Amino acid sequence: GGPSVFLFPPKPKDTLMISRTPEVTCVVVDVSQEDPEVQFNWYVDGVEVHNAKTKPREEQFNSTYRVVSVLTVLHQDWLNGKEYKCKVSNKGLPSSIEKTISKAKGQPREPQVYTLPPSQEEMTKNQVSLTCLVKGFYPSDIAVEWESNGQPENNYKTTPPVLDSDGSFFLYSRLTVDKSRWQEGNVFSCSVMHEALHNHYTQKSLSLSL
Amino acid sequence: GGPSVFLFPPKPKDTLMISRTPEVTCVVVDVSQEDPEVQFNWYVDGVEVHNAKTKPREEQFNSTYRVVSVLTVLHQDWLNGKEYKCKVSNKGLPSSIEKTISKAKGQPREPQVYTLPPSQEEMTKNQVSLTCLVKGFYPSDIAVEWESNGQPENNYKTTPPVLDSDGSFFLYSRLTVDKSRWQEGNVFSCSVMHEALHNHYTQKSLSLS
Ligand SMILES: *[C@@H]1O[C@H](CO[C@@H]2O[C@@H](C)[C@@H](O)[C@@H](O)[C@@H]2O)[C@@H](O[C@@H]2O[C@H](CO)[C@@H](O[C@@H]3O[C@H](CO[C@H]4O[C@H](CO)[C@@H](O)[C@H](O)[C@@H]4O[C@@H]4O[C@H](CO)[C@@H](O)[C@H](O)[C@H]4NC(C)=O)[C@@H](O)[C@H](O[C@H]4O[C@H](CO)[C@@H](O)[C@H](O)[C@@H]4O[C@@H]4O[C@H](CO)[C@@H](O)[C@H](O)[C@H]4NC(C)=O)[C@@H]3O)[C@H](O)[C@H]2NC(C)=O)[C@H](O)[C@H]1NC(C)=O
Ligand SMILES: *[C@@H]1O[C@H](CO[C@@H]2O[C@@H](C)[C@@H](O)[C@@H](O)[C@@H]2O)[C@@H](O[C@@H]2O[C@H](CO)[C@@H](O[C@@H]3O[C@H](CO[C@H]4O[C@H](CO)[C@@H](O)[C@H](O)[C@@H]4O[C@@H]4O[C@H](CO)[C@@H](O)[C@H](O)[C@H]4NC(C)=O)[C@@H](O)[C@H](O[C@H]4O[C@H](CO)[C@@H](O)[C@H](O)[C@@H]4O[C@@H]4O[C@H](CO)[C@@H](O)[C@H](O)[C@H]4NC(C)=O)[C@@H]3O)[C@H](O)[C@H]2NC(C)=O)[C@H](O)[C@H]1NC(C)=O
Repeated sequence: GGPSVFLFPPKPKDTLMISRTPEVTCVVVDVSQEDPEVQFNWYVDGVEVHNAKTKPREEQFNSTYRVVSVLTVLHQDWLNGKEYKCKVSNKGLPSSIEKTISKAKGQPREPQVYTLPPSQEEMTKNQVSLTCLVKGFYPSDIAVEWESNGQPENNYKTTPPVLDSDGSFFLYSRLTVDKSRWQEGNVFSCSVMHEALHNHYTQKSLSLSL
Repeated sequence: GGPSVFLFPPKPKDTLMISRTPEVTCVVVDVSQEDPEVQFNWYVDGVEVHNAKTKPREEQFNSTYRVVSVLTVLHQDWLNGKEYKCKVSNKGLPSSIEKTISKAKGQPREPQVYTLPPSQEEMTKNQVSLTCLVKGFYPSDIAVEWESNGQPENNYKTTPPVLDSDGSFFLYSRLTVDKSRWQEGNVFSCSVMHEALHNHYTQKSLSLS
């Protein structure tokens, strides 16, 4: 049978701020004990690059090895659609496995970001939900966070992007907060990062209405 | 390589309504032309059963064959956590492939269902979004629909259930409607079917205040 290779894109937030470190990650599993040292060759639009960092093989609990190579990519290259190819081989043997990845193709579209207060029926509860609807975006690569008083909020979860009838994506993020903090008039903000937003970032706030 | 087998659970509405017919479905793909007859054996907690309906093989566009076998299950069996196993083989050959499925284990939890009107900032657009939040439920098997004035409303999309930090699930469903219908005061309703609701059903209405 032999090994399999999986090649993963950078995290959406990492490609949107040049101070962060976006990486493409090439993972080889089902490596055998006696397989020669696994080797990686990396290409960016077909041109070989040499700055990848490959980790020593690690045994998994199913009596196989896993080997990972990580390539730091230029933010602009990823966003401009360059193709990243990982070629996996074993030292001393001719055969290889290649995988390629790139950003999704298609005209990027800007998310529209709306915040929604708790339902009136939820106000009887000890905690309430603040909702951030993000829709109309493309590609589906996106990051959503919440904060209040300049500090990140902990207690939120965000749905995966869902494909809409017009070919763009939507999602919702739900922040749970104590009703007391909402009742006291604290302002909460949903932050969205996406390549089609001005400076790759927007924020919308909400708080209890007058 | 050889064939691949996928085993699918009953549809969520089907297990919650006794008048409905819940089924488990065993699907085999990548069956070659020259492969001997595909055979199914089915078990319920390890005991063989004999009431499955198997369709003849179907040629696919990619020049392979697909075979499907359908087992009708009892509502209570599924909801009580019984394990359904499909064993796929070929007449006269020794090997097999087995797949098992059952309802997720653990204490069921009632969905809380809340409707949310469109954002004021969205109200400048010609169509607006009506949102149904369903949260705190377990297991994740659930159905969500919308209607208005007694008739189904079709222009909605629902997120997959999302695992929350307390071990339950939540999702949102978004119904898109013309601004005018919302402003005329029509009442829309989100309906939710889940095993941990009374009568396995609840609905919450939404309209312009
Ligand atoms: C022996 O064990 C190893 C290691 O497993 C670990 O140890 C064992 C003992 C157990 O304890 C495990 O529980 C434990 O995790 C096994 O290695 C696994 O091998 C399987 C395949 O056999 C790989 O499956 C793939 O998984 C990827 C997604 O992988 C991410 O998500 C996993 C959780 O869901 C997570 O575990 C992974 O590590 C990985 O996590 C990501 O990592 C990156 C990089 O580090 C990181 O940046 C991300 O943030 C992180 N993400 C998350 C969510 O955590 C999945 O994508 C693959 O599915 C594709 O391919 C399938 C074909 O195999 C296909 O059916 C799918 O549909 C999908 O197909 C793709 O679909 C797109 C969309 O249409 C299409 O465009 C593509 O073309 C298409 N691609 C292909 C190829 O078809 C796949 O399911 C595991 O990743 C791997 N685990 C690890 C940790 O490496 C090994 O199998 C065991 N061996 C035996 C013999 O049992
Ligand atoms: C030749 O063609 C056939 C036919 O395909 C059709 O024709 C071609 C030409 C294309 O146009 C296709 O688009 C077209 O559909 C090909 O057959 C396909 O083969 C692939 C495998 O390569 C199968 O993929 C699996 O899909 C299931 C989900 O399948 C449902 O949803 C599909 C839409 O995505 C839909 O097409 C299917 O019909 C099926 O629909 C369900 O049907 C049942 C009853 O029929 C119904 O009750 C459901 O409501 C309905 N659902 C929907 C949404 O409509 C997917 O789940 C599989 O992923 C699992 O396994 C992967 C590999 O093993 C693994 O990597 C994944 O991570 C995942 O793993 C599972 O994860 C869950 C939780 O995450 C866990 O609980 C499980 O334990 C775990 N399982 C395992 C084993 O790990 C998988 O991706 C297609 O279904 C199949 N299509 C059909 C119609 O049967 C064939 O591949 C072609 N051959 C070649 C050589 O190309």
